[PDB]
Amino acid sequence: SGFRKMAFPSGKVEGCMVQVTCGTTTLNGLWLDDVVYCPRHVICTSEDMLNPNYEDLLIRKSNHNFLVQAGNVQLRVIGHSMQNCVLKLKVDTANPKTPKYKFVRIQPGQTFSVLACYNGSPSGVYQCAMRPNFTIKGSFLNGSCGSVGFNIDYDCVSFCYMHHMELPTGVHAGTDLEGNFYGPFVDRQTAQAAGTDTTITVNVLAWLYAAVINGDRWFLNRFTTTLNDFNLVAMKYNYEPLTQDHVDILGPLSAQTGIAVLDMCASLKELLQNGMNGRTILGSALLEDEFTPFDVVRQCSGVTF
Amino acid sequence: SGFRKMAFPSGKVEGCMVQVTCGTTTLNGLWLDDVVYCPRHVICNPNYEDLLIRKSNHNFLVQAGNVQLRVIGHSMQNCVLKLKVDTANPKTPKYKFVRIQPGQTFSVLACYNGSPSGVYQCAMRPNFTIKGSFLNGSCGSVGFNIDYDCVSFCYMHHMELPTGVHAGTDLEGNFYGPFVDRQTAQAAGTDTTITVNVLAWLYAAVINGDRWFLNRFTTTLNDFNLVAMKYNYEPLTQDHVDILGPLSAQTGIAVLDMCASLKELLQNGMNGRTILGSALLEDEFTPFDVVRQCSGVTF
Ligand SMILES: CNC(=O)CN1C[C@@H](C(=O)Nc2cncc3ccccc23)c2cc(Cl)ccc2C1=O
Ligand SMILES: CNC(=O)CN1C[C@@H](C(=O)Nc2cncc3ccccc23)c2cc(Cl)ccc2C1=O
Ligand SMILES: [Cl-]
Ligand SMILES: [Cl-]
Repeated sequence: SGFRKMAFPSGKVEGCMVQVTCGTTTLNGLWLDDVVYCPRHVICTSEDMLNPNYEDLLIRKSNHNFLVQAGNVQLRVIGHSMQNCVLKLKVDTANPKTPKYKFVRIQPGQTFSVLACYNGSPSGVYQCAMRPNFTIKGSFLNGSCGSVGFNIDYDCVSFCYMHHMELPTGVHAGTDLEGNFYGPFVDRQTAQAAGTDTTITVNVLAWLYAAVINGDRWFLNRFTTTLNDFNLVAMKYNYEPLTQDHVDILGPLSAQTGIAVLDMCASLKELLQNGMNGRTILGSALLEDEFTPFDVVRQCSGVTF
Repeated sequence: SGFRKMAFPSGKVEGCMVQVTCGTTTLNGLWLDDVVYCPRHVICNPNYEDLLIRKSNHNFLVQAGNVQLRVIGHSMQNCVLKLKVDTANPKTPKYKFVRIQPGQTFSVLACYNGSPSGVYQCAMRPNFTIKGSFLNGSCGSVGFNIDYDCVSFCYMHHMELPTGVHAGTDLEGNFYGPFVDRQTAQAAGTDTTITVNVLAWLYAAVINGDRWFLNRFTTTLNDFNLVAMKYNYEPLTQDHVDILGPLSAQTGIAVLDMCASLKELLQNGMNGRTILGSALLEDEFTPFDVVRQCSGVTF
């Protein structure tokens, strides 16, 4: 019993965190095999940040300009290349602690663990979701750039995020491990703002099925809804549209609890209308949207209470 | 910016998790040097001296990854079983066994079959239970904090209570709370809110730019404690006020000044507003967690 925002064990990722220094800029890198991956803005000198020409800044650099530190050992840079917004530093030592891994690009609504690091040293781990506006509501301070997001289903680490910047609203933007940003963001200190955020509907529904599995049904009603009527109501509360794919994905949880997806949609419609009236669901007074259908199946029991 | 429930990096602890099997019971163990620590109920009103005397070393199967460790000795310390093994753990970190107080927080590495599956942050409730997330097979999962390079082990999971909350011991086998390690009529006591932690989280909201709950008023410690008793909040002591000094100095808001904001939130609610993305007053972040997350401390 119980339902926590659970992160994956960070050990496999801790053994990959290094410190990357270029002139006066220090940030974090990810050392996998003989390559260190880091945000390309490590070559920028703050003023450069307004309109940097990365190709022009990189051509002026040599291998020995990049200092890479793994614990108390300096790694020797023997090559460098840029791939989109990521700098790839070829080093002379393959990481002996390199886990089995993949680079995966995630979609909005997906969750992942974040290993927040400063000076190549991990300081904390937390659970996150890619928001529909492609930002993440993380906890990052100056020096956290290059911190990574990941999932560890089986013994394979899937790296999905690298931290690059904080927007004016306190939310965070970054890239996949191939250097492609999530969202319409640029690694430029230009006037950039996160788009209006929406609630991840499929995740709120998954969390409602998790509340039912843990023994709570106070929020259910005798009504059902069509998918169209549900979406017309949900859009008024700034909820993401629910698609037929989302309904399909909720099938296993619907079968485990005996509550049809559109019947759970009718409970959600009513929760949006009524609020909770002094009650909580899984210890929360708000509708939680940072647990996917897959996270609920992973954490919750296979036997409902 | 941002404020998350953050756990310590679990790597140093992952390298200590093993699977312990005795008879039909399988649970988790903590392998430090040449000793595996696990709940004594792995041998199961139980008489643990009588059950243990009937066991030999070869009755305990200890698995570290895909390698079997050979048990060469065993002893009991309170509610923990200590299995002497023939191999010292090469991944043994620098560590201490510490007993924590209610209100203190720690990270939990939840495991099943000696394999870590998740990490989360939680607090020792005033009623000595932890509101964790554990399923059958989680017994022997451990709680810890990290101070520089040193892991301080503070909790070992033993059982789930009928309300879904959890009970366990320190690493010396002494239970937190009035619990016993046996399936009997046991219940969690009435819980209270950790006042010093709610105040720390209010200072964290101020540091992050959330100030709507601030007011011009102050209060005495006595008047604040009379209001806290009415709302099932733990009494605030002079020690708690002293501990909040650094956060009070960083924000310019006196502790009793913040207490007058908390009294208003208790007597009037949030009125459709949130604090750090929450509609409830959060009590599982200590003053030290707030200073650590709003500073950038690494391990
Ligand atoms: C809040 N930002 C700033 O004051 C200046 N700034 C520096 C840098 C940046 O965001 N770093 C930071 C990353 N994460 C958390 C941060 C918390 C506080 C301060 C800086 C953080 C940056 C990088 C890129 Cl690729 C684009 C823009 C910027 C930028 O605007
Ligand atoms: C809810 N548990 C039960 O009905 C049976 N039960 C088994 C066992 C126990 O609580 N284990 C579990 C621990 N954590 C999560 C669990 C989720 C589900 C089931 C079992 C879990 C136990 C150990 C000790 Cl030392 C004392 C009593 C018991 C006990 O009563
Ligand atoms: Cl995805
Ligand atoms: Cl049910």
